[PDB]
Amino acid sequence: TTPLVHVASVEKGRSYEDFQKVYNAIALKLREDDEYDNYIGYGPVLVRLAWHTSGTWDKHDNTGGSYGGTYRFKKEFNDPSNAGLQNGFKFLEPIHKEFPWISSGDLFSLGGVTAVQEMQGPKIPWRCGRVDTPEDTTPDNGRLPDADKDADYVRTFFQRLNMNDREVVALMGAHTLGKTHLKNSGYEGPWTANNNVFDNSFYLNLLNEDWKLEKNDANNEQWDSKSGYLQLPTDYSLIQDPKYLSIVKEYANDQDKFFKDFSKAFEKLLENGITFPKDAPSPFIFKTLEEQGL
Ligand code: HEM
Ligand SMILES: [K+]
Repeated sequence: TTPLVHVASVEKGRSYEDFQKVYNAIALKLREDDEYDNYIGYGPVLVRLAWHTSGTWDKHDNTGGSYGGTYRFKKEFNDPSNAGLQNGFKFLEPIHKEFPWISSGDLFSLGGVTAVQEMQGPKIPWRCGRVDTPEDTTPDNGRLPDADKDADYVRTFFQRLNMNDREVVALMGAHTLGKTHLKNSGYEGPWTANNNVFDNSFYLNLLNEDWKLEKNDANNEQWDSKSGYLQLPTDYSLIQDPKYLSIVKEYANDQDKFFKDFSKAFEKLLENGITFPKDAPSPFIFKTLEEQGL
């Protein structure tokens, strides 16, 4: 079937102020529900939700992507690759109830942007206009990446999302957040100790820790450090491949560069597949609760 064009359509009469309110509600709930996942907070899972709801995109036919907000449908909601994201969706339920006018795609992506910024990460410009599409537009499972592969797999996988080497290495840096949960993915352990703080620790740990390829309780291999951290085979491939290695070293030695590159790559990820009218509003850059004195 001929590829569909998804034109961003601003929620009727809404502007920057309306979305800053949604951002604020999400940020305030992030601060309030601090006990989740042994006090890590919902920050990490919201970022992963934003990425998985966007990562189903296929540049070849524009199927999948953040536009339709199809994660709300069971086929995608139950994707084995999305195990654990239900926690992020449940967190957003009261937010959507208070602001019923925002589309699901805008909420899922804004959730990721809000989480990154509130966790002291870079500012990430965000554009509104995603429109909910029917259940039959939900992409089949299997479009998200496996974690037991090598650099070649990673490089090829991300080409479907139109991401180059630099974009891939920067995006993977999001693993500086949260952790793996055996029950969800068959992997257990965090990548960093300050896992609700967005920084370049993921790269520093990958480069400086002494890693051992071990098997976890799910019989899957993962690199472990005596410090109590892990690196998935796909994460570790970033230092096995010489092209990826150079970029990993770059980010480990330049916090600002990582922030700038991650911001661009993350916005791109969240906007893939969307056509923005020439007269659409400019991207929004939301103030953090801290910047607002809230
Ligand atoms: C080769 C690519 C990638 C693979 C194979 C991968 C794999 C995984 C796995 C296995 C988990 C653990 C899930 C769980 O058990 O709860 C995870 C968590 C996470 N991933 Fe990735 N990931 C990849 C890329 C990315 C990217 C590009 C982002 C976003 C920019 C990202 C953000 C996250 C976050 C924030 C978490 C933590 C979730 C939490 O703590 O609840 N991942 N990923
Ligand atoms: K961190």
